[PDB]
Amino acid sequence: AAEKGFKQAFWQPLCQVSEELDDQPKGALFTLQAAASKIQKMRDAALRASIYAEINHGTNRAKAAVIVANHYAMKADSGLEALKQTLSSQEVTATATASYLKGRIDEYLNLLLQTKESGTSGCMMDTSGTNTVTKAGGTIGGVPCKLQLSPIQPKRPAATYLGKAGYVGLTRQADAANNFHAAAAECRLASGHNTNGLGKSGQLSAAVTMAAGYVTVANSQTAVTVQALDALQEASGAAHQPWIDAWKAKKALTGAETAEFRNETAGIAGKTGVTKLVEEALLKKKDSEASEIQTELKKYFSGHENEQWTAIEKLISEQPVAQNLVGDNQPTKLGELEGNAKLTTILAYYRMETAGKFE
Ligand SMILES: *[C@@H]1O[C@H](CO)[C@@H](O[C@@H]2O[C@H](CO)[C@@H](O[C@@H]3O[C@H](CO)[C@@H](O)[C@H](O[C@H]4O[C@H](CO)[C@@H](O)[C@H](O)[C@@H]4O)[C@@H]3O)[C@H](O)[C@H]2NC(C)=O)[C@H](O)[C@H]1NC(C)=O
Repeated sequence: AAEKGFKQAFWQPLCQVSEELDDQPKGALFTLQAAASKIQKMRDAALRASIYAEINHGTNRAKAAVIVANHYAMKADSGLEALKQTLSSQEVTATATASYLKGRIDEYLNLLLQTKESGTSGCMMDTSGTNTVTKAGGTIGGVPCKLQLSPIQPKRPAATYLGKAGYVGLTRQADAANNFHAAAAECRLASGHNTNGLGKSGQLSAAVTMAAGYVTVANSQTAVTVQALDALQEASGAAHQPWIDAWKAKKALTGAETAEFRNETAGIAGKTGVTKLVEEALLKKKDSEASEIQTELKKYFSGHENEQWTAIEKLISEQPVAQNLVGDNQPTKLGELEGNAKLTTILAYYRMETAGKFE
């Protein structure tokens, strides 16, 4: 009945959204760390190839490794630029819009939870509208509903309650007086009229919206109405705008999975940086033919397909460095070394050796 406390079918879908929004900061931290990690892996491969070239310098194998080193250093460069230009804003915006909306929802739900007079009369009722619910740890009436922002650990969340189309559980409600409102539980947050609702001497001067514009509390003796939020469209200045902002920011997320962060399986000529380097440093002519690039490449890779690129990478990975450059009993093959700073100083050692050979 109108002007009565809210049954579980009303507030459980809000709990579900709040719990899922709680994971958006975790996903943002995961993605920012994953981007940095992938950049670091690209840089390690660039450094191994560079070290191999110095060790084997002046050979066709070394020139192949220079091409490989250039490729992976450009991947690392481009991932850092994308982290600056795109990923940082995407992940901060998702974190902020999700956390802001969660705060709007949780403040409303916490008010419902506390506004009660007895075990059978209050604003937050169970599924049958018989008993007011209580919070026990991170649950309310048996529903996960912490009403707090959890400690932020990296995690990959699975979009369930907020997806590509909108908030799946926040559907059009045709019969709120019977499906949202209890039969007898009293709740002055259920209307703006003075007899049973928020008005004191008279009715409130207008309808009131709560939960960032989701629910509309009329100032007459009538049931609430809700915005359907499951088939959203991009808009500006809506009463429920924070729902749209979080949905839009979440839909834009790519993770650390755009092309800068992934390896390329194309033929060698099409791999990042390869054609420009062949043209500028080997052919020494701009606007070259494809046949010429492929012909140059066979000199150094014995072919021009991904298989010949992998073969050079295996030679790079198997190359040992000088024993004294690693700790006692530690591995010396480049493929068994990782960490940018560790490989950077090994490259510097071999560049000094290269200088001493020219001396
Ligand atoms: C894009 O692709 C490149 C090329 O594949 C890739 O660089 C490669 O990274 C792997 C590591 O993921 C290196 O593979 C090594 O292979 C040897 C021989 O089988 C293994 O022994 C290695 O494992 C030992 O060493 C690891 C440290 O590196 C330890 O963590 C591990 O426990 C083992 O003790 C390892 O599998 C390979 O050498 C490089 N290749 C080159 C040319 O550097 C790069 O990481 C990819 N980029 C992204 C973002 O994924």
